Amino acid sequence: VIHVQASFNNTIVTVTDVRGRVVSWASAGTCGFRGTKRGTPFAAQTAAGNAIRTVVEQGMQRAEVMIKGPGLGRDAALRAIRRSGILLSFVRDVTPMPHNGCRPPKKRRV
RNA sequence: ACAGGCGGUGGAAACUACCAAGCUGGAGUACGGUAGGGGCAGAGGGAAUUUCCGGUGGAGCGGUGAAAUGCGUAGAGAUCGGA
Ligand SMILES: [Mg+2]
Repeated sequence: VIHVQASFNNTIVTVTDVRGRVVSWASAGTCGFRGTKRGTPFAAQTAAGNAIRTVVEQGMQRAEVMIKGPGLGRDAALRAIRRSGILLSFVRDVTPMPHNGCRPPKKRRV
């Protein structure tokens, strides 16, 4: 399984088995980016490549991607995962869905 | 003098009012149907978030017009499971 978390400030990529035990991970920050460059779609490509490249070597051709949240790199990360030597079954997005649960913050003025 | 005010007196009875009977168009009751987050009170339900418990794993996470404070190898964030 390949959990990916998209956002405007960073994109995280954690790999794990079906049982939920991580084997490796890497984000835009670990790759070398910092600040606003992390949220760019290009950083998601390079961040996804470094995390999955070690996994393709250790067998496990099967994979499932779990997208979580918005961002510019969520679509670019698919090109990184697709541009690889692995198949995949699910392309589902495990996003939260609050039914008017809590109070969000106030709107920004600037 | 007119106009106007007060009081008395004899007449007219539409209108306002009074008195005696009538009607139902306004209003209301009894019925028979009907929609709705009307209100009060008591039970039931799920996600989401937060904290704690552990497992996995190892360096960033998070934030900004840019940055830092801050959280983190005393194991964060992420990822399954549970209260
Ligand atoms: Mg008369």
